[PDB]
Amino acid sequence: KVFERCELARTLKRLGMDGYRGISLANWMCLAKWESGYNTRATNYNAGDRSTDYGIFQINSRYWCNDGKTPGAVNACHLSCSALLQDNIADAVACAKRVVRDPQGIRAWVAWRNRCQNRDVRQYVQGCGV
Repeated sequence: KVFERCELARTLKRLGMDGYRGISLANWMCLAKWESGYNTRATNYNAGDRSTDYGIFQINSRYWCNDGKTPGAVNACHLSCSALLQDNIADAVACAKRVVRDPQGIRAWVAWRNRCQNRDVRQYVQGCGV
């Protein structure tokens, strides 16, 4: 599914993301925008290290979900990577919460540092009633 912006914002709020480990809803929205365009079916293969990024947060198969064909996979979310291509994002959010429980937090995604860190991100939640 491709979420609309305020639909996603209200879904992430209800799933407990606002302020999780100190990260505002507008930062999560900026991360999802630049990672996938709010598309749950996004996948990106990294030819370089043979891993794939899945779903709305583009979570990688070397460390977080298992796809069976990533060498050096760890599966820290204890999830099949196909659970990150569902239209329902509850499992994607459970795993994104696991990623930011490591010391790096949201910086784990370089897209967040390039497009969201030290920028005005208020625009992503404006008008959504969150």
